[PDB]
Amino acid sequence: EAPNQALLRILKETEFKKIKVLSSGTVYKGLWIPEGEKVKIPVAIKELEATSPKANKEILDEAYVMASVDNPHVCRLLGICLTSTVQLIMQLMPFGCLLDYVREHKDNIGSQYLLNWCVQIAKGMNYLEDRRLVHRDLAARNVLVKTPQHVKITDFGLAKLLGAEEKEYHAEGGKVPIKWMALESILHRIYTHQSDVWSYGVTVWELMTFGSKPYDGIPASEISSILEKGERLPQPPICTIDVYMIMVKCWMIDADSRPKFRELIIEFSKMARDPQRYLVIQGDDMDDVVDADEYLI
Amino acid sequence: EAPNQALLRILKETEFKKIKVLSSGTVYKGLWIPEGEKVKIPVAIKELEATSPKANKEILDEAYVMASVDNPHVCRLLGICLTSTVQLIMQLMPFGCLLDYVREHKDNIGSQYLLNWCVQIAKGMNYLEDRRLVHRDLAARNVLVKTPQHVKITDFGLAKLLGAEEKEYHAEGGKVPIKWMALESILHRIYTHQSDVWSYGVTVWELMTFGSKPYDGIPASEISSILEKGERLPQPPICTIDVYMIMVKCWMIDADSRPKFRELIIEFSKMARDPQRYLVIQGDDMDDVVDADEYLI
Ligand SMILES: Nc1ncnc2c1ncn2[C@@H]1O[C@H](COP(=O)(O)OP(=O)(O)NP(=O)(O)O)[C@@H](O)[C@H]1O
Ligand SMILES: Nc1ncnc2c1ncn2[C@@H]1O[C@H](COP(=O)(O)OP(=O)(O)NP(=O)(O)O)[C@@H](O)[C@H]1O
Repeated sequence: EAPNQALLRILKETEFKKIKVLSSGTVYKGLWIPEGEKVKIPVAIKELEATSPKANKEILDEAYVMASVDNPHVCRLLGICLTSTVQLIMQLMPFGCLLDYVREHKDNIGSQYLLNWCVQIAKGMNYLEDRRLVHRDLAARNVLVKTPQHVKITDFGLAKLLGAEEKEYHAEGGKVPIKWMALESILHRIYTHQSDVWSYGVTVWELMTFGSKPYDGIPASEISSILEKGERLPQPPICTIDVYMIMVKCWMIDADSRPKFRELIIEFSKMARDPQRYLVIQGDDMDDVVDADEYLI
Repeated sequence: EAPNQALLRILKETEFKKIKVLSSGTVYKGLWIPEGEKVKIPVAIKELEATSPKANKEILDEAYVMASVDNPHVCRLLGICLTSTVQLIMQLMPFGCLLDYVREHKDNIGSQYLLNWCVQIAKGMNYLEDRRLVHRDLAARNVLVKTPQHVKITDFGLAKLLGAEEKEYHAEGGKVPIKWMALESILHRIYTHQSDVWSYGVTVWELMTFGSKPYDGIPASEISSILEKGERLPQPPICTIDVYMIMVKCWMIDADSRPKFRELIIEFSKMARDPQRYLVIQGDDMDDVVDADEYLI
């Protein structure tokens, strides 16, 4: 119901430079140098290839959602460039997605890091709930790493802002990641902040298992059935009953019985105060470079 | 021009407990335990004594401003309690005001800390500028320490929100700290975000001198004259010309020539990247406790 006065910055092609590829849709690492600004901002540039009115339609919708959010735990969209193919310019997250990061650094990841990430993600998600936004694609692959102590939620490709009175969202078609979906979503294509909570649970499970694939080797087709019998992801070896209990609660069939993001922040913060009691792990020129987080135009 | 939909929480006397005195106006350290919430939030309680309709008028105005701000670098007001004397309930800042903190720890304060504080304060101030709010009392004594790596701006007792079209604020009477005021303020009682910048400068100078008193031993009466001749605070021994130049620019007579908070964030962030190049310093049961920063009701 309130007016979205967010600003959409249009960037000049000549203002930034692509330094190297980060993926191939294609994403580049590069630098944005606002003319006459005297700063160099590290960025990720997502361009996309053979122009399709359908594909341009999608990225503009993602740009719209990203331009409308502003929280320390949500990815910052710097602007867009209107070249043949529209490119999204974001803040560079040096360490990549969190799923790959826990896989690559298992042996160096302590309980303090795991719990802090859980807290940060819950803060980002609580913020989106406040903005009446439903992510619909929360997963460890969609959380990025600015620094090991600072992650942010990303990928607003499925995100849906809700209407003033719209309590839930009814999708129609389209492939949504099945292993991260609430049961009400799979069966009735219904999405809510509470279904994001369910995905929060899987995401935490992915982290606690250091990057394991949920329901590994189980046809997505069967998933709906497995969850109906009452089966759920198993307790990660490093998890105390306290942590697993939280995950399980995010997987309750009754959406309203699952925890609220604001509560997940409180619980995980408490545990983050004494990490070892909750997770048991063995061994526990760039002169003018300025991070986008410090560049407020 | 936009509606301030901030929420004002009214707290029950029985919900929190005063643990000890922090000052004597009187401020106590204590714990807030929202009934049936299962959390304990460390807080500062400011009560004030012999009820005066004039004094209650003032604190409610401070409560109003504090309830309307929400930024990581601005003090969080949890709520108020309507007892004989109205008490403001804030987040406890364990380490006290920054002025006393730099005085007490001179020998342990490195360049990295100094510059990071400068950045944080500029972020808090930039945020207030966005909220069209003029602090009017920025000083090292009015910046609090949550942790040595995290400070927040406080004391909204003089703060003034501006009208949709009100470009500046014309005070009438009242004692405002002279040694931290812009020249246009002292001479014409005019205040703006740009006059807050001037006070930002003095604040940075207080930090760089580890808590020295500005214009020490100089009758406040004379100040207006000194500043007119062109005199300003001296270059702190640890400051490179780069840092001092910034301070001096905040003390330009032409308000519009002084830097903007958004710029101060950029400059100090750059310096914070290689602290030693800019400041030269020799040697460079509480189970359910939850910080207010993690308690979002
Ligand atoms: N801001 C960023 N900084 C650094 N890396 C990023 C950033 N955004 C995305 N990436 C990475 O770029 C690659 C593609 O990201 P993305 O646009 O989410 O597509 P995807 O979900 O990874 N795969 P797909 O959906 O098939 O295109 C992945 O390695 C992302 O983690
Ligand atoms: N949230 C807080 N946490 C911890 N200490 C605080 C907090 N708020 C204020 N204080 C301290 O309580 C004392 C009084 O603060 P304050 O209400 O700003 O009055 P003051 O400016 O210090 N002196 P005065 O204006 O004469 O009452 C000082 O030590 C403050 O630093």
